[PDB]
Amino acid sequence: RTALSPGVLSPTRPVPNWIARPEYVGKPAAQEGSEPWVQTPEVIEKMRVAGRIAAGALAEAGKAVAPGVTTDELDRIAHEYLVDNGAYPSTLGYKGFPKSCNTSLNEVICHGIPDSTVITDGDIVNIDVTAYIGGVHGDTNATFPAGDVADEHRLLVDRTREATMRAINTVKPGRALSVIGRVIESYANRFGYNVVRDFTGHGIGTTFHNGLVVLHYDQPAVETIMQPGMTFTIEPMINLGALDYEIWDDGWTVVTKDRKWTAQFEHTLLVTDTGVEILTAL
Ligand code: MET
Ligand SMILES: [Cl-]
Ligand SMILES: [Co+2]
Ligand SMILES: [Co+2]
Ligand code: NA
Repeated sequence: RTALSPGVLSPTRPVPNWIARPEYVGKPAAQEGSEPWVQTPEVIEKMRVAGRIAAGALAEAGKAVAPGVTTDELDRIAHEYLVDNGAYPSTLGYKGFPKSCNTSLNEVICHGIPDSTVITDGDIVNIDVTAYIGGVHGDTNATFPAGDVADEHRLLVDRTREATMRAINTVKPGRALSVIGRVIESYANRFGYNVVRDFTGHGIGTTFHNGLVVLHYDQPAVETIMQPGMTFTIEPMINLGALDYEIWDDGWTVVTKDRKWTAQFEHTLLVTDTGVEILTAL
């Protein structure tokens, strides 16, 4: 299997005018990074809607992953599901991003752009979908096997899913946020994998990325304590090889320098009065 290189994009996909756009669409930048981390009950309930829709789009696009399918096609499918459900694809026009989801194959860590790239037998394909509806965002991602995937890569996918779920299970009010990355890194190390450091989870709500950072490695110097009504993502990227990476000239696609493959899963979470709720649930 060759290393990937950039392909070419299809034209911007339309969205019905009556689906509300985020404030940033049609601007070079968004207004974000200073929003309260704790959401109102109003916003939380709206985030359940957005999260369900994003989860559905993810699942629909996932079902389409097969050898010979292009990553643009996956984007068409995600896009159409969002629009059929009255949601806007948050990534479309975000910081100029040209598509409605991110599609990251093999050595791509994250933020791949859907394009002419053809899925080859044996690939692993992350699809990352964010829905904006009712003035709020819901963000989820999963890595899917395409055709006859090697056991090594099947296990990498399955263990990254399980790392993510284990971390989710530790979310609790009154507990340090740092527990999340402790758990992920412990589980990744169990199976000799390496957790990506420079890319993190994030607070999300009325804005796509607020100032809250969720580390996916063990960093106990973080003092933040989880509180009820906080909303954020857990989205670890887990590598078979070294952490070193490059960013392509598109400014988005992040790739391992050694070209070994890497998997990711993501949910949007709520800290409740006593525990957690996965908002991006089918
Ligand atoms: C083009 S922005 C993609 C952002 C991504 N969905 C995230 O989880 O942050
Ligand atoms: Cl890193
Ligand atoms: Co995402
Ligand atoms: Co995210
Ligand atoms: Na990857």
